[PDB]
Amino acid sequence: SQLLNYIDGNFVTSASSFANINPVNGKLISDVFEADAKQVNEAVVAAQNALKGPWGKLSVQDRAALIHKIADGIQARFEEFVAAEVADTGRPVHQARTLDIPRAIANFRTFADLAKTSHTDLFEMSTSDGSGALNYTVRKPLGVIGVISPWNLPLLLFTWKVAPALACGNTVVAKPSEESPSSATLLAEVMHDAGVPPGVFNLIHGFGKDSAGEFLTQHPGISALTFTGESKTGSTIMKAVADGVKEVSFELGGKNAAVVFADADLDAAIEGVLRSSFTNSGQVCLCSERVYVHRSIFDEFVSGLKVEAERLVVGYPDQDGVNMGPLISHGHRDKVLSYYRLAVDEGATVVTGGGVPKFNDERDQGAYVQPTIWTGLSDKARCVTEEIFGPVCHISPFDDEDEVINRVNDSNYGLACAIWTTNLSRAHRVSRQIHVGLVWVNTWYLRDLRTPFGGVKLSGLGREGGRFSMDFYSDIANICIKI
Amino acid sequence: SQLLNYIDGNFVTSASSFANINPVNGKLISDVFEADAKQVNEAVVAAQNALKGPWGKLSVQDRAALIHKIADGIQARFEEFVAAEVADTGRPVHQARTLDIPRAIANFRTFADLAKTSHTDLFEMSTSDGSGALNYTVRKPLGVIGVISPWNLPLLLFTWKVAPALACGNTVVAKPSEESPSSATLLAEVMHDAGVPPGVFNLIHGFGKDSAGEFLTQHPGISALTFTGESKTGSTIMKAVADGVKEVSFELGGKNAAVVFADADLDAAIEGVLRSSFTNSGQVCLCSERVYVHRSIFDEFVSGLKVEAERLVVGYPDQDGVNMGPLISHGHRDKVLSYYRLAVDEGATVVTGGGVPKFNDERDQGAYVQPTIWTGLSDKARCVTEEIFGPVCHISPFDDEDEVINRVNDSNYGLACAIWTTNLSRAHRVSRQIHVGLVWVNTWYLRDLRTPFGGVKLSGLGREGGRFSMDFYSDIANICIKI
Amino acid sequence: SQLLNYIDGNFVTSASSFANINPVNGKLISDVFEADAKQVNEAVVAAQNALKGPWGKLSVQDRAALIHKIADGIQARFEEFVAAEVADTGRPVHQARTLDIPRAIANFRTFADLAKTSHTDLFEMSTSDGSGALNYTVRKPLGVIGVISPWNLPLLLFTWKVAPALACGNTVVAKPSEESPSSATLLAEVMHDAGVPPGVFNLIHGFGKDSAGEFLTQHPGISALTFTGESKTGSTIMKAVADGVKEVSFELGGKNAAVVFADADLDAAIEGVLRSSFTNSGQVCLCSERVYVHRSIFDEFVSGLKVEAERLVVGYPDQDGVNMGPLISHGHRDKVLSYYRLAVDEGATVVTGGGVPKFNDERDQGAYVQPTIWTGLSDKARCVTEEIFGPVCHISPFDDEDEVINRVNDSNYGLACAIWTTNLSRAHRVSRQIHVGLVWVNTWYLRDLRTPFGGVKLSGLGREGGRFSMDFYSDIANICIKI
Amino acid sequence: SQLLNYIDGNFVTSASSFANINPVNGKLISDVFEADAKQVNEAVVAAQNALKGPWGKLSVQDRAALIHKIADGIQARFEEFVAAEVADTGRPVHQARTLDIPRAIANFRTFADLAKTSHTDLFEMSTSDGSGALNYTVRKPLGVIGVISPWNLPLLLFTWKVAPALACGNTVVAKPSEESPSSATLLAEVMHDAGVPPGVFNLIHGFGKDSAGEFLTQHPGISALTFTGESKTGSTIMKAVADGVKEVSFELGGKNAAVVFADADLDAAIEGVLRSSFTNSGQVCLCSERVYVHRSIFDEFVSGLKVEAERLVVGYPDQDGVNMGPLISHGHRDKVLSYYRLAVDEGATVVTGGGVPKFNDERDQGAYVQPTIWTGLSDKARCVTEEIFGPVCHISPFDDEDEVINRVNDSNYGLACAIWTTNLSRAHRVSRQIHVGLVWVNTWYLRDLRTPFGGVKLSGLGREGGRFSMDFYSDIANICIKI
Ligand SMILES: NC(=O)c1ccc[n+]([C@@H]2O[C@H](COP(=O)([O-])OP(=O)(O)OC[C@H]3O[C@@H](n4cnc5c(N)ncnc54)[C@H](O)[C@@H]3O)[C@@H](O)[C@H]2O)c1
Ligand SMILES: NC(=O)c1ccc[n+]([C@@H]2O[C@H](COP(=O)([O-])OP(=O)(O)OC[C@H]3O[C@@H](n4cnc5c(N)ncnc54)[C@H](O)[C@@H]3O)[C@@H](O)[C@H]2O)c1
Repeated sequence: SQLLNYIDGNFVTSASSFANINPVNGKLISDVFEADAKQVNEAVVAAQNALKGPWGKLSVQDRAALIHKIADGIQARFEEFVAAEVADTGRPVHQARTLDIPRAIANFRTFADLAKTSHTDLFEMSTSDGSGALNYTVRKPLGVIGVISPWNLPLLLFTWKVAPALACGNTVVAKPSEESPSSATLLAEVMHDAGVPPGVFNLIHGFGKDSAGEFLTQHPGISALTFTGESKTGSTIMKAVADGVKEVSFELGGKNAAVVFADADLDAAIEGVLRSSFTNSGQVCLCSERVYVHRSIFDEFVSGLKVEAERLVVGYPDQDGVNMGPLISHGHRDKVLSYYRLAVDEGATVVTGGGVPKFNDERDQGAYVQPTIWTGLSDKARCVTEEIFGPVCHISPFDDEDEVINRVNDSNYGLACAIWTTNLSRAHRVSRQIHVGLVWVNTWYLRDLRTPFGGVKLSGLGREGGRFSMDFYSDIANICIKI
Repeated sequence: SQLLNYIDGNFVTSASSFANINPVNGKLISDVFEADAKQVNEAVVAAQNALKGPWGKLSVQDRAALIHKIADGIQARFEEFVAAEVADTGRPVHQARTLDIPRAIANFRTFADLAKTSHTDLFEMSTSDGSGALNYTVRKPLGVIGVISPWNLPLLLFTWKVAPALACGNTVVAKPSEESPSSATLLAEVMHDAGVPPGVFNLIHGFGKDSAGEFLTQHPGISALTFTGESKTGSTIMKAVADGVKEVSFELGGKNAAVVFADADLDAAIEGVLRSSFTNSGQVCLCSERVYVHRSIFDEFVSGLKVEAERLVVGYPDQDGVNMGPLISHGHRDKVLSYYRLAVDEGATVVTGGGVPKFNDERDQGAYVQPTIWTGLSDKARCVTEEIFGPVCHISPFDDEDEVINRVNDSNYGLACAIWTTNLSRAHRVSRQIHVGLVWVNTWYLRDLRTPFGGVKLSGLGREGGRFSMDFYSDIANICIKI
Repeated sequence: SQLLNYIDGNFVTSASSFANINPVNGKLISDVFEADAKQVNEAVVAAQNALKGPWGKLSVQDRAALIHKIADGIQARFEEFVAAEVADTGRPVHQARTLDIPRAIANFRTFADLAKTSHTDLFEMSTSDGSGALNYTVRKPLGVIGVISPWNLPLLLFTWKVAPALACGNTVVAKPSEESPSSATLLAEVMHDAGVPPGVFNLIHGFGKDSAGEFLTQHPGISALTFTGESKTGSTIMKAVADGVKEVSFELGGKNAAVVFADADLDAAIEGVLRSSFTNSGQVCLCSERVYVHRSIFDEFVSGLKVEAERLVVGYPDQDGVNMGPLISHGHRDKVLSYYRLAVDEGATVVTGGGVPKFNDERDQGAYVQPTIWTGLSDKARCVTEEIFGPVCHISPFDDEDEVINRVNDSNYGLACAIWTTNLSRAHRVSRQIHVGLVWVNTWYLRDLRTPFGGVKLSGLGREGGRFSMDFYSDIANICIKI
Repeated sequence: SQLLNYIDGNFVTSASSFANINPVNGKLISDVFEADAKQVNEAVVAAQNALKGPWGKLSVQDRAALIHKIADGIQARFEEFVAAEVADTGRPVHQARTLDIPRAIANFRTFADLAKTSHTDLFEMSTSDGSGALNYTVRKPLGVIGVISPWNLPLLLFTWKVAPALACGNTVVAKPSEESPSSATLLAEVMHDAGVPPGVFNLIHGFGKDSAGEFLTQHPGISALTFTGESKTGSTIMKAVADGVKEVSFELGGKNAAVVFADADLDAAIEGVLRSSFTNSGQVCLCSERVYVHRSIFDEFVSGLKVEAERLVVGYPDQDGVNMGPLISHGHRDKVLSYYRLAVDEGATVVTGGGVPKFNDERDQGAYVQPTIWTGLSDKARCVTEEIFGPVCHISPFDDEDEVINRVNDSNYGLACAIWTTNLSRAHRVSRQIHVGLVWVNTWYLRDLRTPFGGVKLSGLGREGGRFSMDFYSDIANICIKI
């Protein structure tokens, strides 16, 4: 099986290729052609030209209809997209089917609808001569949007950027993660088959440094770079586009906390922290890797979580009651197991997990690890401060509300937090004091595409979602008429 | 020893001082204490800590009242601020009195008012269990705002950042231009006398590279850097904050066009382009340095503009009919004159100006140049494409509408444009096609503080004004309650 | 044919029926069962109950999809809807096909979209005790919406109300005009086939006074009455709902002017006023019945419009180049011809028309009149001040801009106005001074569903369109949480 | 003393006068001159004319500044305003001082501020010919606003209407309650001394039916009638303006509930219901006259409330620890005592109060009654369903959440409700189900002037507050430019 770039309406190979590997069993899924600098230039230029072609002449309404057509096309190939996400990543099929693929479809439909409903502003003003002036704003396409995305929820995060970009009338050059190229390549097929004009959507495959990703970031022809990934990568990209002063929007790492207050529904909080720590095998940017539980219920919480964690089924994506697939790759697993050893070196108690399961079948050639809970580290331990991106959490007791707020906030990251409490005042009083972009109370990972989304501190720069997307992916121009 | 830093509620000197020179006559006005890195650190830490003191406990209504007090305090010392602005810059007293200081005061009043009226959003959503969830947003202080400002409209541009920063509950570390330190120092005393708590507003003086500006830019304690100045400096700052992923907001250079169609009110357009070319001796970022005039009215337009330009009075800030003061510095004057010569070398006709006036008095020791009009350069001439930031414009003829639109947009800058036409269709049709942040029709430099304001391409990153400032200077946090 | 009511998911007949006559030839199209007070009661109660059923449990997203399905269901039977509107009203087929049915579909699709994208407000406040409070707002269904609609654009105006009502989660009892019952009845079939729950949409046929219209209006079970029709009728309805303080939204009569300035594109203005005067045989509330033309071009304009009006083809709905059908009914034609005579009596010069065309075939039994232009009446003439609602206009000269603005505003009505001028300032200066809900410049009847729509003075009460509909058809509720 | 009307910038008397009685001691405070129909016409015509005068030429910033000048004028005579409100209404001095006058001043400042920051909308649209069109909206003054207001919080409720009316550039004819004419008359002096142009604000004294209130409501010269008062009065006014189709905004009666759940903070709930029942001697429209308390805490609740109610000091407005003044007048006291008896006759147990206190001084000639608590009535009792508007409440046990929601909602009124609970889910789940305009959770009568305010069913029509006021008190006009 082979995955080509899609540039100016044509699927094309490249001089070099790389392997896409199935993390479940370590087997080759496909060969992926790595776009070189010459090909990235071709994509950007094609995207610049497409802005002046038929795409650029579409009414907002016709543009929106075509985008609903893109979504219809994904839906018409639903299970192919499910199979592509699962193969690349080891994601349980049930989660790809009910969450990932429908959300990627919803991304297109929501931003197409926002495109149709969105409007801008009128400001009247007085002038010296008494005749007045009017200032009105308009939204125009920003230009060519460079999209660079990660491997953890590949189609969802890719379309989260591509949908608003296109809804705002931009053209796109998009570089998915080398670990998860397939569903982006299928999306290119859907675009083609839907009649999306050539150059409007371009797909380039490859890596970051000295590859497609870096070349995209360096190209003078883009107007913006939108990015989801590691904070360090964000910094590198920000430096790269600096001379061009390109617009930038970054969703970066986190080390998210969950707080369980004494008045929590304890069984629910146990279930919720279980989901927030081990969903996608801890490979969601929104996962909790630090947990704070009031001292009065600490021991009961930890015992309860251990029992639930140990009932998790780790195995095949379509295995009967499977809860966790593997990590994305052998390389990522090396990093996570290296953090497993560090926790022990730092003096953790391993409440459960802390190694890899033994399957005695092909899964032993994949990249699985066990769900893991630690106890007994200090707030300054590396395993409590650094993002691990695996199925892990450290649990720590606390006594006082102001205390735990400060401890949650004591971080260079600030993406998300989940809080468990049945008390009205506490929910609102505490939530507003947490230094993050997103707080959930008594739940986790609930998303409404209308809301602003982003992080603070090292977890990002800017916000997207709803009108924040419509603003980021557009030129906002002011036109002032003297009457 | 005259102009001090203001750090954590105290005026402090520094280890070294630099001269502030009057561009009217080259005389020493004052010595300015240059903040060193240790003092910049002290300012950022004090601002960090002030977020945790009484300032951070004010209601939005009390904060807004205090900000109106700052405004009142400027008003109460109105003529001192005029004198300080005039001394530093050579600005005509009439202009500083009727435009600069009033507009500085309006920045504070407008952002104080917007702080009281602003609200956020409520999103209801359905959930699988049928009980729903509520998502709501809140604006919170972003943190410590680093402000780095330019010399051209010193107090106006300084307060354009400081007012929204404070209105959103932030604390501030602000570095005005080394060329124009006085009004900002007076503002520090106004803050002090109004009882702004210590650490909320801090003033550090100095240069850019290897001085207070660079140091502010590198400090991990700030949450954002908002900047107005040269594009190259914007790039440098973007790189400097990259490792911290700090929020950035840049208002950068331009090479703005004016366009005059055959159906313009010719006298009004001549008057308008005279203002847009030579106001503040061509030292406003929004000035026109490129002008395109329809061939049918070209000669008449140039002839009329020459007449009006030669009637401009260039002299003392309190001289009876003064229109233009000097340039900001000898150093800037040398650069503008280097362009004056480049224009001739590039083949220009000098319609008027092209040199420095001879005053036969102390003004000859200052930094004056003549209002200058060029004709005969090609679109690729350096003098037609690089920002000069002096009292100059090149005038070129055009024939077709799509032609002049292309020539206007054929630039790495895109700050503003002015269009002169009496035709309703043309006004709206052409304006929407100009790739800039701001288009004026039949006027220039009308500003309503509610409007989004910014540039595209090298002219900027992001937008400020109205809700765009309220959003930039705030954390926008989403709180999601499961019901 | 027979047209039944639709009450609680069942098509039902009534004790009595009335004739629906084809205005083309006077022939019987169908019998229509007239709802009595008892059936109106059944519809209202069923509507109240359906609010507590499955309809009320739908998510906004599922409600919007069901509303898109209604729209699909109309599309699926598009030509039946065309044939129904044409039969009832004599509308040229081309207009019904390109304008009326597609707009009725768009009403559902647009308000379904708005429902998905709409949100509400979050207000934070300080309190004495320093802990604060949160006020958030929600949009809830108002309840049962009573809809009473007119005969001139039957399906379009009927769905303009029913779409937002349903999109906001309300249930509906709707009473279309007795002259034009067919497309509304077809719409009930679409609702049924699409699986809209019983009681959500109820259709009651009948008249106004002493019939279904009045009975709806008196029923204490409705929460709102939204209405489009004559100002007099509006006044009657307002009195009727007064004891119950029902929410009301009225779009009422007009006596709309067109103004043609000396710098107009004259040929385009002639064509414009032709359309605004004689579209739908002058039976649109937005038509121009008063026209003011600058003295310098008055004679040429009148002569030009005469020529164009005499070129209009008045004939069968599917006749080759047909432009005008008949009036709605013999009774309406009696009223219009009564004004034709009054005009002559008031001293008008009949420039063209002023009677009935003679066909010498079955159309002579229909309700046709001639397009008519008058000249020579004073501003106080009844024919210049009272709404005729036929294909007529009076044309008068003017000299001065303030004079003509005053003459346009000298009316108890204030729905719309169209202005013709090529001049940028004049367009904006004059438009803002016209005391109406809607001004068009160099066009007429361009409608964007997101805009506010409504009239002033006798022409209405309230606004609909965009968020104004979302607000009118919802309870806006404030919830204040003390923290 | 004498209270004059204020018409076209002159204080004027009338042919007839009526007495203003102090309810504390039944002494005459002043004679009030009753506007006749001719004086009302004179006021309306002056307001119409003033729209075309200097008022109408003010920039929004100058208008706002003059409105702040009105507020300043009130502040400068603060204690005079306090004395006026106290004299008229018997309201405790501390309450008029810390709440009523300050809030009246804030009404002006807040709507002045909103006027400066408010803006409107721009909609771009595609057209057949590919050139497009622009629709923009503007806010214009609606015209002459008729204001009719109640006696319970005279200045607060008066200025709640007058402030947005004027902030939106309208002119005003205002008729305060005959029971409380003083603070409004003082306000006219402030308007006069602040230099508000003649005709902009006109004050007419008199009664309702066959007096100034009725004449206002019948005058064809107004553009809107905004009203706060009884529901039957609202219905009367709605009929009165119907023929002119005037815009209407009604804030009408309530029979508001408070609900105390088992998990409430009991002492806080007891204090909260004490305030919500007996504030202003129960003469606020927002007061709780019905209380539902969970069965498990009902007895403890009633006993607590009895104690706290009996601690209330009923007496002189300036008496040391005074909590309650008298009722507004002897007539109102007759109605309230009539209810007190009816409560007995209907089966009520009197837990406390139920008659009039005995002073043995001039207060016995006043209009005092005792704070009263009933128990043992059915949900259908008149005393439980009809608004009494005195310091009274009935308390009833409940068991189930859905039960008490249904009992709260089983009312022809729907103004406000307060809920007491410490549980997060319950607070939000129950609040959204209460069919009123305003729900408070764990507090009462907290008011943020940006929020929408209004009632459902008999409690009102329309919303006011924040942009809801900016919309109601303005013409929203759409201007569509074909390009
Ligand atoms: N709205 C706008 O877009 C706008 C408005 C006004 C001026 N400008 C631009 O500003 C420029 C003129 O002002 P200027 O000469 O003062 O610009 P500048 O870039 O040379 O300096 C501006 C500020 O940045 C500081 N600075 C310089 N180097 C720095 C560094 N390495 N690190 C941190 N800070 C540094 C300076 O000390 C000064 O305070 C023009 O390009 C003009 O177009 C833009
Ligand atoms: N936010 C609210 O909804 C709110 C607020 C405060 C008071 N209220 C209500 O106000 C009522 C008590 O106030 P009130 O006793 O002064 O009401 P009142 O209705 O009887 O009338 C108040 C005003 O209306 C005038 N008026 C009376 N009859 C009129 C008529 N026929 N035509 C024109 N004007 C007429 C009166 O002169 C007076 O100025 C209560 O029902 C209370 O619920 C409601």
